[PDB]
Amino acid sequence: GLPILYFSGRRERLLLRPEVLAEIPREAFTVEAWVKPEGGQNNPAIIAGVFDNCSHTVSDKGWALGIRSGKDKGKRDARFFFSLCTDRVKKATILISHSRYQPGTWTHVAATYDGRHMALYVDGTQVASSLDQSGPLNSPFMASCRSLLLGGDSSEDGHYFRGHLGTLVFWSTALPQSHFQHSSQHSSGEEEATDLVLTASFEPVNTEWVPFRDEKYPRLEVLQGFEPEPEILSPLQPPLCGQTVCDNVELISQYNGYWPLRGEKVIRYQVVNICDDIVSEEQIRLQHEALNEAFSRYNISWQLSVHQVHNSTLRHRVVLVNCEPSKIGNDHCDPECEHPLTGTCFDPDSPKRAYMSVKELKEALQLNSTHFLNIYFASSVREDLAGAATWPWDKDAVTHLGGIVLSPAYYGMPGHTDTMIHQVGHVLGLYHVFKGVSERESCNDPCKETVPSMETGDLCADTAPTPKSELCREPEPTTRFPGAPFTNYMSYTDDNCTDNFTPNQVARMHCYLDLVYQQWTESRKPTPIPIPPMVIGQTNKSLTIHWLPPISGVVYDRASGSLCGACTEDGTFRQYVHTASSRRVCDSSGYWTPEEAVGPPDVDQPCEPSLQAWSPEVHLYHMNMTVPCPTEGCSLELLFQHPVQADTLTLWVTSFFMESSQVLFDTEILLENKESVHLGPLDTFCDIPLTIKLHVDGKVSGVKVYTFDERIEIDAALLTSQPHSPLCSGCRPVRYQVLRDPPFASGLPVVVTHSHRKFTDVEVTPGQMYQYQVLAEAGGELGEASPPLNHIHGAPYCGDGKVSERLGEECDDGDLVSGDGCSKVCELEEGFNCVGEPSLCYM
Ligand SMILES: *[C@@H]1O[C@H](CO)[C@@H](O[C@@H]2O[C@H](CO)[C@@H](O)[C@H](O)[C@H]2NC(C)=O)[C@H](O)[C@H]1NC(C)=O
Ligand SMILES: *[C@@H]1O[C@H](CO)[C@@H](O)[C@H](O)[C@H]1NC(C)=O
Ligand SMILES: [Ca+2]
Ligand SMILES: [Ca+2]
Ligand SMILES: [Zn+2]
Repeated sequence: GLPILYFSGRRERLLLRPEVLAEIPREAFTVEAWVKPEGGQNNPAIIAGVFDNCSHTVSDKGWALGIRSGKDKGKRDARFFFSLCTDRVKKATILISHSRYQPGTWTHVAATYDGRHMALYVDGTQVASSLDQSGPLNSPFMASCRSLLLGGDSSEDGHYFRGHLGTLVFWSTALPQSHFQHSSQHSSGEEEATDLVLTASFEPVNTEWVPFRDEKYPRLEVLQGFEPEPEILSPLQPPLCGQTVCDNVELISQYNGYWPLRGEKVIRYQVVNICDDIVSEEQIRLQHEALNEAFSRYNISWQLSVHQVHNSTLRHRVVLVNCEPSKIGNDHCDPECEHPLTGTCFDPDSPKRAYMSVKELKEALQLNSTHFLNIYFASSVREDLAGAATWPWDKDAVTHLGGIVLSPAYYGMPGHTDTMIHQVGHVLGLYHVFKGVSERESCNDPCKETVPSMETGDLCADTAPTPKSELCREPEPTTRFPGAPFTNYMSYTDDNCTDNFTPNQVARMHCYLDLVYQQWTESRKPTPIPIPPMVIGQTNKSLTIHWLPPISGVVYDRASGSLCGACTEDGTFRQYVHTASSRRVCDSSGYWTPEEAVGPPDVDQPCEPSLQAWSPEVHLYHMNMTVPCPTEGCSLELLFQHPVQADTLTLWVTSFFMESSQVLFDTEILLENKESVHLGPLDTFCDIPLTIKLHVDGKVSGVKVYTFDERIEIDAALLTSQPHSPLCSGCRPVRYQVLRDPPFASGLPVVVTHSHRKFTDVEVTPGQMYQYQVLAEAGGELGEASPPLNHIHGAPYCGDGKVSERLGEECDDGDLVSGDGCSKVCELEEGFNCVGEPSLCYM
């Protein structure tokens, strides 16, 4: 086990005992540490640093390694930093990393300084270097006035570090860059024995370290067994204009190319019958036939399920889309509520009112939205607003609040069956063909579709850019629009000529059916592995192939009604907020309601004002009455459905205005059948999710965030349970099956039952071609095969430590992790200059 020092920001500052170390390096040094930071640390947080001891005033002299945030930004863009200030140069010189740190990821942060060349490395890649400082750090005469601290700063401001510190190593000379990539391989070399000044152990803390100024000892943790190696493949983050992993160019291309990834899917959709004991049976039958005819050519058929609601109470009320009962009486003209019945019982607070909102109908019905696509019938006042649909990337895609709302008069009637097809396409992740030219904000909008592209507009190349036009002809020049797709189902053109979905849109329809709506289909086969396996290691006798998990992300045998969907491969249990509340006046307008802090995060642009996050202060129609937070502070009580021994808690605070560090005045973790534990004020960044490791002796069932800030916005919150939580005890992990171009021994696929997604093959002969395919089988129902990895044994490949101009590689850093100087496609990034066969990128 590796001892670890967790600093919680709760007054834990260590100091080096004088007896342990004879003298701190003065001329040259090399400080390296495995630091696992957590979201929302102090602005100039220090993980370690040598500071003046004799001087009692502010002591920026010496050096400090940690995390710093840009002054011009302050609230966001926090990057690893290393600030050194010798007695010669008046101003401290700060090396700042190139990327904002990743909380929860073990990062090997190192920094060397020998004479003048001071360099800062992250995970072995030199992310900064400078020569501003020169000469020895300080005169030896006052060398006794320099002392080393961990997770703190000498100043009284208390620059506390929040996160884990695994190991700390201190040399007296700047080690070569190649050491850091091979820090675990340079195991106490004989030649550098005299240079190894310090090697912190941390198992006994009292033996080597003493708390600074009565502050408590930082918590001591021990790793039970060897931890999994750091992930070698970076996640497929969505593009700038995308919103999901199915908007990525690589996965989209794989779905367009590999036709098994567009197989026969049979969706299930539910229809809430609306007819006197409005929507008759003929409407349902005709609409179902039209839907099947318009969607079966794309290997998507639909099964009809009609849910008859014999509640006359809901039968009589007019259901209005987006017209909440509380909107009436706001001194403004609301287009959604210009109904005769909204201005015989028009009182919103009456149990027998004749008008209702579709949200209320959804909440009252609470239909099974986990296995069905529910269709609702709300009569919208607007004649042009036929209906609405829920995005896959919205928090309510599969919950009872999701589905399609369609006007009864436009459902199943001849000449109007294509509106439901449009809305269903909206459900399955399809934007409007006029996205980027009609639905564009400004001329600088990246999503603007000037040329057929997979990253702008509706994220489809086949769909040419066209303005929103009702004519079934190429629009007039407003930029020209040749070959406008007025025949596409996702255009505002009438039924008579919108007929087809382009292959790109069909690939999208299938990608989002596998990703989010897997449960809707009747297939028990787990979703398909999105990207083909890639080779991460090769020898003269063995080949190692790594593969991503199923696109849906479910790594367990998904049984209907079970919790296996949210269980990680090691038994962890991740769950978002299930309920919310606020002791401030619960605004009835429906905006910034506690339900906005429920489910997965929704804020598209973090750290800017948004309508998808809870917020106390924001009142639209009361400008003079700027209600401030009470003395007790505005509170948000997020309740999680299932109590579990919490491992971690994450708050998505995506906005705030108070420049003080006390935006979160307190964070009271609520246990079950026990008292609540207060965690005191915590710092947070608007762009990063604040993270807290829960050291609590009980089952956490909620969190009560107290805030003195009026404009703070909590977009969502997540609770991660202890590994091997019981909630997933009955769940069965998903195994994997691998097939090769030649049949394996006996010809059967190899069964990889592990959870780190790696397979080693020893039956490979040099010079032969092999085709690797992977299935994530579960429960005996074998899934779909992955796209084929074609590799000739011995051939060069990315992430093999050898640059090859033959294959177009530039920086083959030896790993498939992007951002570490070179991309996973073995391509030089901006500002990086990777040199040497084991490429060592640098700014
Ligand atoms: C729809 O699914 C069918 C399978 O039922 C796919 O069919 C194959 O099509 C490819 C070309 O795309 C051919 O090379 C194969 O020989 C076909 N096989 C069979 C069994 O038909 C079809 O490609 C899919 N198309 C879409 C748009 O989803
Ligand atoms: C959704 O329908 C399936 C199919 O029978 C059922 O097993 C499941 O329990 C339903 N959802 C809920 C939340 O009950
Ligand atoms: Ca939200
Ligand atoms: Ca290579
Ligand atoms: Zn639309």
